[PDB]
Amino acid sequence: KFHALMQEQIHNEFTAAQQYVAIAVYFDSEDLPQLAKHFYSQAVEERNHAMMLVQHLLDRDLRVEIPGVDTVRNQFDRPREALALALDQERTVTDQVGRLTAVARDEGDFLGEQFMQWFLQEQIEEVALMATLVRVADRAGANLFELENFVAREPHAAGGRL
Amino acid sequence: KFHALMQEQIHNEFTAAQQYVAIAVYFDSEDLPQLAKHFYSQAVEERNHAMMLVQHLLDRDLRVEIPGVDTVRNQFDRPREALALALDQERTVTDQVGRLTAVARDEGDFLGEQFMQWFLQEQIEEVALMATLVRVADRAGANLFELENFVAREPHAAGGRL
Amino acid sequence: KFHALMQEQIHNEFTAAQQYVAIAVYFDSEDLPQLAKHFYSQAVEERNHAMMLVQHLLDRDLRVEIPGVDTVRNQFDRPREALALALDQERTVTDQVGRLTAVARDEGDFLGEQFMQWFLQEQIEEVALMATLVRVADRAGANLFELENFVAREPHAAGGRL
Amino acid sequence: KFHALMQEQIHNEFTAAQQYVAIAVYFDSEDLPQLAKHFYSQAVEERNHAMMLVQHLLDRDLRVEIPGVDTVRNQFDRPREALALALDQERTVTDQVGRLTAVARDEGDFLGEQFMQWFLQEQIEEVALMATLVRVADRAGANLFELENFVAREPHAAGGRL
Amino acid sequence: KFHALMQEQIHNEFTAAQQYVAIAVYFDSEDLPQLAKHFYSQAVEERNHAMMLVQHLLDRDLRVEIPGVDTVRNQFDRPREALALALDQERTVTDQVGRLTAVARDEGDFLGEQFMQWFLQEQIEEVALMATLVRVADRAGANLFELENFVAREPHAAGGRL
Amino acid sequence: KFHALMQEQIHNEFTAAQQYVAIAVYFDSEDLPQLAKHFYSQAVEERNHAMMLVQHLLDRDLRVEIPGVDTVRNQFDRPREALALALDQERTVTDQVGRLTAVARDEGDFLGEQFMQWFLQEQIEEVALMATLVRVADRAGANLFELENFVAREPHAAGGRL
Repeated sequence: KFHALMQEQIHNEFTAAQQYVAIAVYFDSEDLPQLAKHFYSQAVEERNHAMMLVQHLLDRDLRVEIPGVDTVRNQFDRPREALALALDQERTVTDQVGRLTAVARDEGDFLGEQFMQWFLQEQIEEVALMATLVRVADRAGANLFELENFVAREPHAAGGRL
Repeated sequence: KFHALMQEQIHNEFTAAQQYVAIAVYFDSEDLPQLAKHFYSQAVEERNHAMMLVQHLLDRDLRVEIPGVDTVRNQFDRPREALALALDQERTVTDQVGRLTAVARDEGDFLGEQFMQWFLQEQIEEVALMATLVRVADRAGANLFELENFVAREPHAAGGRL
Repeated sequence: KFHALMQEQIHNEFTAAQQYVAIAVYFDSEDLPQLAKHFYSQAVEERNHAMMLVQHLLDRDLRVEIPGVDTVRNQFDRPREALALALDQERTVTDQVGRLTAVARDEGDFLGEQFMQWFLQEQIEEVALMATLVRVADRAGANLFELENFVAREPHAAGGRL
Repeated sequence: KFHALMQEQIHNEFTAAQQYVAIAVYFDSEDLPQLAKHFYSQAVEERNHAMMLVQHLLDRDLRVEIPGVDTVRNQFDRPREALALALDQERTVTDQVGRLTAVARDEGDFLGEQFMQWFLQEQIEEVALMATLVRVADRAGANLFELENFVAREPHAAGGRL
Repeated sequence: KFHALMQEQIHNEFTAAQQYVAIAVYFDSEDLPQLAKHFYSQAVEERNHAMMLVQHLLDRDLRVEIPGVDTVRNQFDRPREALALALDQERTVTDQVGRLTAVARDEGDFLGEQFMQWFLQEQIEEVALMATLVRVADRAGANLFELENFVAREPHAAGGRL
Repeated sequence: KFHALMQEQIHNEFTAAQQYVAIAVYFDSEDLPQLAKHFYSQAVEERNHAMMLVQHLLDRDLRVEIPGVDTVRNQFDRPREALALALDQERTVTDQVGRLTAVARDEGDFLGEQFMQWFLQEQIEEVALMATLVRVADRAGANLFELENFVAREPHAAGGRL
């Protein structure tokens, strides 16, 4: 039952990651190379997370499946609104991850519970950063050059990390 | 109109790549580390291909979209059957790529035509290899150890290559 | 009371470790150098675990005792059966470790609870590996050479690590 | 509400840290360079802990405040009595940290819960050492030279460490 | 009597230093990493000053005490107002230091008088800098990016420096 | 028949080694790091000896078994009494080893006789040292600091040494 929720999380993460590529590609086309570079990177790290969940099920000889990925959002009024979706998403992932921890606790699946511990910390950091990008984006008017300057200056995964 | 077909190919490639992860994870769970390591790699290179198509539309200031990904196959009777799907898939991708070339030629889109040239050559090699893995898999009975030994011994993409 | 269960675990781990030596020496006599080398190593790492528990009680100025060790199994019908005992044992250790975590949680011993967290993760990996050795051993008939090739290719502790 | 208790802990830790400086300065004046050097260091590491708490609230975009610091003890009958206060203090900090863990658990604040995990382990070690200094101090009569010989021989922080 | 005033200065300096941390943490939460980094550093150097005074009393075998620290200001309307408090504070510290020099002169405490000489020079520089940060902050509108770029581009102490 | 006595010696040595861990852990808890460090090491070297015996039977294709280990002593009135047990133990091991040599001589087992030769020499040295630690321990009153200063200043094994 925590197993079923973990599978679903693999799906969520693959989706989340795809959404990042979409966001990265959006920035790339808006000639925001720095933001783009970052979210290209961000998408890869999210893929890593997925593969870490895959790996956990593998290690526990539980059934695992590589899911499809939902359509993701490709059109944005402006860079800030994209950064917003990214923060909003990371906040959601944090919820999902919290819930997994809860379920594992309830089922007294101690292995699952500790395995989620790292993810919780990672989420604190991902949210912290998306939040910062949004604030700084707000501070920079349609002066995206400022946003771009700012970005420029400031468990085992199945397959490897990349 | 070649533009539309190129978008659809971005979707195909992201799908194809996902299917590789599925195959990789399958091998990984069957304790076939060498096969698995390879297809994990294979899936990343396919992702690269997708991103190369993304990059092409970017460079031409044509609309581009990061698609969702179809469900992919996760269960196989045996390693050979998975290798089969991979060959079968790469053959299909070759078709799609040929068809893109044809459409570009027909529309006299000389930029699109030349951009596809590299992909044609890549497909020759990808198919050549999947084909080899299938033959060798056939030669090795249920003696997968032999298959494993064998594997062990023998354009700008948006984001970068991995 | 979690203290009592921790002492007992020190005993279990020393025992587990001894059983590995036994398994290692069995392989060694069967002219399975690779398997043997690994389980000699495996036994040392288990000893390390014991000493990590010793160290925890030391750091908490709680009474600790170096136990004796129960007789362990020395005769096996065949390599596979040995690897089996090893998996079976690591599964048991995981139980013990989970139960410790539970007891500490119940007693609201927050120090004990966190200290166990590492051990949970380690067990996920030890089990994952013994399981893999068993599957591969199954795949290899009485063709132990294949088993051997495969193995060849693929908290603070009191007194330190080894 | 765990947030409130966390703020209060930042205050506690700054206080604790200051008390160490006091202890270090005491030793310094007693011409106990080794003990002094150590507690100067100890005070810095405590400051680090405070800044790690500051950093956690920062990362979670929760309100954080740099508190004042209570008067700390400056006069001691003799080195042993200072070392005593230090052990007694570290034991108290351990309580506070446990309590935080408890509250986070109760409120099901999974992020706070995991973030506290490191601090629990650190406290095991700080207490272990203060306890050792007291025992050895006891063993050394007013023969402080022996105490001195002994000492000589044997999460992100807002700002950095030092 | 200069001794009494020196003790009080130890208190002032510890307080001043704490106020810097507050200012640093404020900037940090406003996503002004450069300003923050600098004032984190600034707070450490102020701590150093305190410890230098501690050391002076130590060297003269005069009674010294590690004081508590007053509450410091944590909320600011905007970065400029914080920089203001910082300048204002350093000017005050300069007064205190001057007054110490005066008292020592009056008491004909030649040792205290010379020991203060270094602190006078340091204050000239600290004030010079806080003043510069304020002017530049004025010049930069709510364009804090400019303030940030600017900062980015442009005796013995008890325990040691840090 | 010398073969039976050799097996029993493997048991003795594993026991002896465990007893050293006990002694090491005792010292560790008494805050005698140097003594502890040494006997941790000493226990490993004893384990080595056991494994050297295992190796001899392995090399001679004689049946060998990894034994359990008897309870060992964990409580001591004071450091000297522990050092005593250690000397007393090594003297006992020397007897056992002599007796093995004798039996091999009687049975005219020339291979066993020579293999024992090294162990005789090693015992001369182990006893020589335990004896020295006892004398020095006697010389040092309850002044253990002196004991500690002193310690600080002054065949194939199945699986390898440590």
